[PDB]
Amino acid sequence: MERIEGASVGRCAASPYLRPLTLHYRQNGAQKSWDFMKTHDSVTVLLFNSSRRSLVLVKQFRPAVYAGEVERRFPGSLAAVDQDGPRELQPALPGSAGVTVELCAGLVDQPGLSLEEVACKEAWEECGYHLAPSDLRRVATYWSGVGLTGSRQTMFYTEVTDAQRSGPGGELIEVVHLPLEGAQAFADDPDIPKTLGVIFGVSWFLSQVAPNLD
Amino acid sequence: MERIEGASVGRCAASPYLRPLTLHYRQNGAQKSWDFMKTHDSVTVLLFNSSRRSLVLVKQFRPAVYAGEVERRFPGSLAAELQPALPGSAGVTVELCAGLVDQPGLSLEEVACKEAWEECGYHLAPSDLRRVATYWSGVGLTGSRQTMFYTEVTDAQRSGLIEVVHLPLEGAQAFADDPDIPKTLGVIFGVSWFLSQVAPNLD
Ligand SMILES: CN1CCC(n2nc(-c3ccc4cc[nH]c4c3)c3c(N)ncnc32)CC1
Repeated sequence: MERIEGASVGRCAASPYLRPLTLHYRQNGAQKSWDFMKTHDSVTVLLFNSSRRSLVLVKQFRPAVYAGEVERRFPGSLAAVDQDGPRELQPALPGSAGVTVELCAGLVDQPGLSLEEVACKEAWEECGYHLAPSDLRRVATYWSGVGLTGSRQTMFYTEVTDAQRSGPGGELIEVVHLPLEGAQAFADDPDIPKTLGVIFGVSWFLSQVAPNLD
Repeated sequence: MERIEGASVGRCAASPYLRPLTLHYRQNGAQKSWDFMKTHDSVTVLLFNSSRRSLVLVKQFRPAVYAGEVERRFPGSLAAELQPALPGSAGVTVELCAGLVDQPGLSLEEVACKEAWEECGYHLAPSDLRRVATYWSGVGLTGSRQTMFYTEVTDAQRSGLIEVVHLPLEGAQAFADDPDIPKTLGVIFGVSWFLSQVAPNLD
């Protein structure tokens, strides 16, 4: 997975996910405008494999994050693309720089689907776990962009057994069974690039669900 | 504050907060590309006014959120000017005290005590602040880091259009949970974390 070659940044003109806009409005009398983007809602899922006493997460490379780490470590690298085409990434960091630990997640695009379905979908696709929309329990709903994106995200949790997990042996995204003993320590450790989701999830599970179990 | 007129959605060409890009790369052999934006890092602060036994938050209108709520409630509205008519109260969010990490150099703490002064009217010293967590916010389209800090306050540091919200602790939990209030995961985590971590070891 963690093998990325020939990173090059190019200027984006059209994109389905992008679609930036400007909102003009008179606040408290004063006429203003704001720059933001039509971006997609999303759903996240926490799995607890009761049979293994582990939590289920997705470690994967994120390009956004990778390019983010390159900008910190070599500023200006993300100078505006003004060329015949893409700029090559001059100091190119290891693939392991864009690699994040996250909750199982996905966009809310498919027209109609109850969030739960979009959840059980990602839970199948990403983790290889069969889920039923009745199994899922709403944890929280909140906004992610606020600044540049008015996107909602909804979070769900459900318990699983090895009976719902089945995968063959013939790998874009890693699956991460986090054993519960180490869960807390793991969340805290700043060496691991994670989302607040991840941190909240573990934090929440341990406080809310963990005590009322075997 | 919550008074917004003449909402219209408009095509953006240039922006100080935009600069989207496409990253071309060969992963595991396979050539791919991703759409994302050069965006700034950020810092957030949780204040606990010990004197009032309240937590300190910022309620403000966010245009992004407002337009987001209009799209949920009337899809396609964001087809490629348009007048929603939805109330100003639809873009109004409760958030942690927050700011960009733009000013070149500043130790995060300073950017924190800055926003804490500017937004909440609370005097803060970088020594007061306690790192809570660091994590990524965009992941999808951004890949920006955010750092979160917490510190306790007394009415003695508070003396200084965004609202300030003293959330009393009794109601804090219920408040976080309630989906009627547009909030960030920050907000949710903050309350969640404070109650579990700090609240028990106090009077
Ligand atoms: C099976 N295919 C699905 C679409 C692919 N994809 N997915 C995203 C993406 C993923 C998550 C989020 C969250 C907010 N915006 C997002 C965008 C994305 C992007 N920004 N550009 C190009 N291709 C992208 C990945 C592989």
